[PDB]
Amino acid sequence: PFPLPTGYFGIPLGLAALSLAWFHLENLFPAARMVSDVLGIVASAVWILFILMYAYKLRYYFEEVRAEYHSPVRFSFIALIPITTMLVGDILYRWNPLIAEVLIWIGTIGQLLFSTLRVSELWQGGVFEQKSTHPSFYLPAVAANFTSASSLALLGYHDLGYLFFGAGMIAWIIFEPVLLQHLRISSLEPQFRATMGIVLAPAFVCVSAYLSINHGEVDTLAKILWGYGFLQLFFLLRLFPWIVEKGLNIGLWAFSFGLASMANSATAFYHGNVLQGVSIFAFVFSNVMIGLLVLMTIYKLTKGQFFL
Amino acid sequence: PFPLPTGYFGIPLGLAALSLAWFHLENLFPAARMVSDVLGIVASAVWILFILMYAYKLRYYFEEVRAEYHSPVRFSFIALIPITTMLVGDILYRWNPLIAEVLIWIGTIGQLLFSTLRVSELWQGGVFEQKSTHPSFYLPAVAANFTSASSLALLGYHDLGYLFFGAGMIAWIIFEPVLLQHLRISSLEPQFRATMGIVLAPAFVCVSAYLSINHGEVDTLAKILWGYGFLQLFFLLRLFPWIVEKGLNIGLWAFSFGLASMANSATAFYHGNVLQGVSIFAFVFSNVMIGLLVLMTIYKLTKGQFFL
Amino acid sequence: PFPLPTGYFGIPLGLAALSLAWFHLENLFPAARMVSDVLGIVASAVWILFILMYAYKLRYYFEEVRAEYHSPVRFSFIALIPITTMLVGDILYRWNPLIAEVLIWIGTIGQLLFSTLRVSELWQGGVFEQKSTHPSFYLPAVAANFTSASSLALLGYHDLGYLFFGAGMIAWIIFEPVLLQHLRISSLEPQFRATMGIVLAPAFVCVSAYLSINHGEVDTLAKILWGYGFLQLFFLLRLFPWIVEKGLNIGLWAFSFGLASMANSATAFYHGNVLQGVSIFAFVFSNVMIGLLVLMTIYKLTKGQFFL
Repeated sequence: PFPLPTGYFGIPLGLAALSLAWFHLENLFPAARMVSDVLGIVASAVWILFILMYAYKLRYYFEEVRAEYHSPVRFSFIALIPITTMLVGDILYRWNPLIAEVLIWIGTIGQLLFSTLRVSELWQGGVFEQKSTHPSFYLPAVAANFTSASSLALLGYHDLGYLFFGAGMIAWIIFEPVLLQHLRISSLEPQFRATMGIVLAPAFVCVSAYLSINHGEVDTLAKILWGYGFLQLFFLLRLFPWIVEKGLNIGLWAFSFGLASMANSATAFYHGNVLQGVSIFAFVFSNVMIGLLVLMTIYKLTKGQFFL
Repeated sequence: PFPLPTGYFGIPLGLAALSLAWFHLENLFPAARMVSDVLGIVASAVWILFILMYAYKLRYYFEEVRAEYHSPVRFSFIALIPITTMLVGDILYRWNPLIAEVLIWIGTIGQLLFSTLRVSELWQGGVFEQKSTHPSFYLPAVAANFTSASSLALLGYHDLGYLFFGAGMIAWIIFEPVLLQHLRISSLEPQFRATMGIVLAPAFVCVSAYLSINHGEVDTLAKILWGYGFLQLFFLLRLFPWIVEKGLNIGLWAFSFGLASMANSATAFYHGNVLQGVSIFAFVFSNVMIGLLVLMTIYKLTKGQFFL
Repeated sequence: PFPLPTGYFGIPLGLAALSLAWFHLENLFPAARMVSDVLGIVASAVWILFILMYAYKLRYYFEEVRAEYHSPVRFSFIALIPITTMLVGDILYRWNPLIAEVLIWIGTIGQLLFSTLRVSELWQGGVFEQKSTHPSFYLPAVAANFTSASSLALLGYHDLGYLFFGAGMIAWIIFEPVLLQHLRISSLEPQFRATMGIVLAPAFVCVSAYLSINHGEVDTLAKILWGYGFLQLFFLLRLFPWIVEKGLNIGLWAFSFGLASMANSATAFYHGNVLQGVSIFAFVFSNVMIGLLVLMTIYKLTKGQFFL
């Protein structure tokens, strides 16, 4: 098999999202910029390492790449590559805007092409099955569009960012009904339970992208999106003993994107003097959870239970 | 069997919602306050009686309470207790704001805890079934959140109200697709047909809550929500001969919450000089339907066909 | 059988939508009004011819009319009659406002009555099946409401237009999830594949209607709706070789409504100086695609492959 699962890209993805969330606290806290820089450098290094590993996979393990691309459930994890590329471009924008824009456009084109080629291929039917309705499907259709929208808004293309954000939002509210229904009826296998954290992702990623696009203005839509995000967060907090029934694993980094987007939206809300206490709680909770995830990953690395 | 089904809480729920709807007409019509006071007193008395009966059930009939709580379909009717508590707090706010705040917070915490503990256990799967996709599922996930949002907005917590309202709105949008697909596909048994009136609830409850949070401002969203609510109302008016195929019963009070929320939104729209004729029609229709429901309940009581 | 399928009403429907889209360019170009007049006249003549044919069907082929009305999948194509009537009224409004108002109201009442009588009758269940979840279901529930909203906004009833538009929008958001899940799971048989173009319709019809009611003001909602519409357009562009696997046919006119609504929204966006390049591309693409559809229809007519 391949040592690096394609789902391990959630490590740099979550770290970069948290780096951006901290970066938004540049003014109110002098060390916020330093924390953002450290997180961004770590995420960029991890992303470079994983990109090299995946290039090696393509060069010498193309059979596995084809198998995961054509699978109706495993294909959605290939969408983490463009998402993490766009997040790394967002990080680099603070240093070299040209390289940041190049990375952002590469990731946006890649994710849009992947969604067009593969997500639309499912409509042909036959390959997708009722048991393939997993939370990971958010990555190509929802998370990618929100990340591209936020990145484009960072570059100044606010109308294109609005287009991408709306595509992602409508795809999210169009897919989540059937996903939650499947979860209610058909449960979820222990190996796929760790991906339940992606359910927390869209609600907070949407508000983060919206606040990025509209210059951090806390409209009614942002409050509504936090309402749903906090409902989802409570639901998943209740289910966490069930999610980790088989034990801790690197698959829990799926919660990282949702937690980091929650932190980013918390900074945006705090800047707006809206629900300051709830914003502080959300930011602290996201940071603590991602820190626990980092500690778990370090423990796995020391123990050797990280690579496959 | 207990003489009081948990679904009988829709009587005080509908009466209190109608009381608030009338209360919103305090200034325009001198006897609107008197009608609101009468309806609120009746709803509060009925709610106190039902709370005492349910406490008796918990004390001496806890087996039935456990059975209904663990049932994937009957659990949703326990969400009527916090909803009615919050509505009674809304009523009492006109007299004793402290007791009203206590009741509203108790109901909000109770419904949020119930949704976290039970509506999220369904995602584990195996207990919820495709045949359990009933309109009553709106009560814990949707109706409770909207009622809590409106109640909090009544206390002055407009941002927290916005959070709760958004949670309820997105939960409604996420659940209704599968519910309507099930209704189209698998029909609905005569015993559960009376609960079809809960389909009318979310569309009008959402607009009522929205007009409560935003100071009764008739935005585009309120007009959209009435559009869908009236589409649903026509759909259910066509189906009413089918809904009462086996005859009238106390289960028809499910329509009461939707009708009362329609009346409340009608008052809000009339105050805004938006669709005044439609608002008058909606208010009169809601009042007449709830009066017919009250007459039916009184006839059942006199006939002795009310308690089980 | 009867020579004219009920789905052939998409020819006048698409032509009239394109005529309105061009008419919106009256001021910018001198010949935009001439093109709009030509398209509207052709659409009106075709609609009159098809109305006469359908009246003949009702008089002497009522068995087929009843069979298609009671069919859970074929009933949705009867909604093309009121939709095309409302579009023809919109066209005529530029010449004789009284006849335009009469036609618009006739179509609105007809489509609302059809939706109430038939779309709500499906909730009884037992006739609708999981394999009847076809894209054509958008016509009675979604497309009709959007067209009615646009037509009413044309007459000056902007609040009633908002009601209808919201009804259509929420109906679309509520139906699309299960439709796309069915498409992913099952597979539109070749004879029903041509109707896949109706998936492109709601996203752009919604934004066209919204820009009609709100005086062509490009708001965040319009940008979001284009985001989803372009995602859908790319998805269907990828699938087009699969959609026409068995060859081109008159069923491809289902794409006509979506393309014409895209052109209309493109004109509205261009007027607002929002994404002018994307607006130009969308308008040109819609016109070229509808022109190709017209050429295909003319070739079918010359080849004698149009009527059954």
